[PDB]
Amino acid sequence: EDPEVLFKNKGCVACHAIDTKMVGPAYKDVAAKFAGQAGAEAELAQRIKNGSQGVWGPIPMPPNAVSDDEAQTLAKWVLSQK
Ligand code: HEM
Repeated sequence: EDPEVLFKNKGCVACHAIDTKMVGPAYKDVAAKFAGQAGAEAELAQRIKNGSQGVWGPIPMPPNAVSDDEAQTLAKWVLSQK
């Protein structure tokens, strides 16, 4: 599926933007941190699906209603925002 349509449909848009921080980090900042680190895509994909806490602040990203292939698509698109 298309990452931009997922970004809207799966509700990511409620907590994230690409250039500014809302509830969670901006995607440009995430892409900048995970730069070109080996294995980042798989690691972000897991956090998108199962939830995250502590990396960008004290408040959690709740687990998302995405499938594994959807999470990978989204992770890859977030990383391309750098
Ligand atoms: C929609 C499915 C969605 C995506 C995609 C997404 C991605 C995402 C990334 C890539 C991170 C960074 C994870 C890390 O660096 O390893 C991240 C972080 C947070 N998110 Fe998110 N996110 C999506 C959806 C949502 C929703 C709906 C919310 C708001 C309820 C939310 C919130 C957060 C928060 C907060 C973080 C920071 C977690 C941290 O460790 O500090 N996200 N998200």
